[PDB]
Formats: sequence, structure tokens, C-alpha cells
Amino acid sequence: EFNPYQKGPDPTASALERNGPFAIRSTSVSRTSVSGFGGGRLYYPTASGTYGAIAVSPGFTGTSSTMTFWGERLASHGFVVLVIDTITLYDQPDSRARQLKAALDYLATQNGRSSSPIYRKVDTSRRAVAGHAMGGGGSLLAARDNPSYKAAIPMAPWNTSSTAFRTVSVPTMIFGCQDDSIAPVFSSAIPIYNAIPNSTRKNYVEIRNDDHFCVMNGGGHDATLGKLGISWMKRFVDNDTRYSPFVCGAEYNRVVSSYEVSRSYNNCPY
Ligand SMILES: *[C@@H]1O[C@H](CO)[C@@H](O)[C@H](O)[C@H]1NC(C)=O
Repeated sequence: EFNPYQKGPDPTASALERNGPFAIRSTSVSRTSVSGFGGGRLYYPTASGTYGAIAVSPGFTGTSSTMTFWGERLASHGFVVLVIDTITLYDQPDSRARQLKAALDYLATQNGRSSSPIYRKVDTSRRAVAGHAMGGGGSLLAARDNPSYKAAIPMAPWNTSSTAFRTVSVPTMIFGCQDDSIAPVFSSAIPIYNAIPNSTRKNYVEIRNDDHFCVMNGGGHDATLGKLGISWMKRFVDNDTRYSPFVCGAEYNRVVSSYEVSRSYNNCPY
């Protein structure tokens, strides 16, 4: 099927386990130069063309410096990625959802500014969210409230009641940390997964024998979580069905049946 959003080589496991084939630059977004979020860190490919836009939120008392992995790893596979700082360290999930929307609106603005390093670099119609803990809840609430979004990746989601997510229509991949002692997977992440309609493309992958920061910088799951996140963004932000096997096929089965993973659920195939 013709796909104008397809970029980069045919994917193989080893390639998706490391920084991608797009050379990237990063720049700081000053809190003072934006409204509706606390600024953050911008990653973009230096090669020409338009790329999907992704906004990533930290959790409670979290800063963008703790998620630079996701900025670099996603951008280097061919996305424009803004890891936000929030207005306050203490912003709740609903607030983080509004800030993720403003962050994506910010990218759409900068796309039309001749001065911006991402001038003419953003496909403003192809937007996704992701986040850690209350940022994960926030990404899923932003997906609920903005059903034009292409993908959400909540990671170790925290407080928000599962009942909030019974109408989510955005393709959602959730990461769990099996021994999360802040947001226990069986009471926080898995009920959220289960609440999403079975008509929505979804996936849950849980990291074995690890706690709440297993998805964050220094978490020690770059190869697996990076591969799954790149693959989910590629599949849904870019409509790139070459990535299906990494979320539903042979390469997914090898990962979820490995010693690194304690659970997976999905409504594959897709
Ligand atoms: C949910 O969707 C999946 C994939 O389409 C399907 O295989 C499965 O049987 C569905 N579950 C229920 C309860 O219908």
C-alpha cells in the first residue's frame, strides 16, 4: 500500500536496539519563550523532509533531563521530539495532558517560523504523546481528549483511574516495570490497559524484575524499550506496516518470551 510517510531502511532488530540512521541536533526550549508548558528539550533530524511530531512528559518531580534517552532514540529513527518540562514539578496528570497538547501546538507553530531549526520539518497532521508515571497518565488523557493523535506510549503510569480511559481510540502501547513499588503494575498500568476499548490497537509490555525508573534514562532497557517505542511510533505516526512484526510478529514474540519481559498483552494482529 503506497505510504508517503515511510522513512529509513527496512527495520531489523539490531538497528532498532540503537540510535537510528538520522543524524540529529538538539536545542533547549526556554520556559519564557512558550505558553501552556515549562519548555524542554527539542530533538530533530538534520536531513530534509517532514517528520511526525512527538511530545514526551516526565512525572511528578520529573525533569526533561531524565528522559533525553527518548528524545535521542526516537529522533534518530526519524521524528521531531520535544521532551517537556512542566510549569511546576508538582503538576497533576490533567495538567500534564494540557502541557503535552501545548507542546505539540508549539511544534506546529515553530514549523512555520523561518528562524526555527525545525522550519518546514514537521508534519503537523501526525502527532503523538508519551510520558512517565503522571506524565504517562497525562499522555493517555491527551490521547483521549485529542483523538486526531496517531499514538500514545504511557510508561509506568501512576494515579489516574482506569475508568478515565474507556473511550481511548488512539493506538496505545503501555510499558510496565514488574516490581514498580510507586505505581504497581497490577493496580495501575494493567487496569488502564484493560479499560481501553478492544476496538483500539493496544499493547502492554512489562520489564521483569525492575522498578519505577526502568523506562527512564539509565534504566538498562534501551535495546528492548527503544525497539518497541520506535516500532509503535513508526507503525502508527508513520503508518509504516514494516514495523508490525516488532509489535505483533516474530521480533515481538522473541522479546516478550525473553527473560527481560514478565508480561505482555495485545489485540494483535495490526
Ligand atoms: C479483541 O480483539 C482481538 C483482535 O482483534 C480479538 O482477537 C479478540 O478475540 C477480541 N476480544 C474479544 C473479547 O472479543
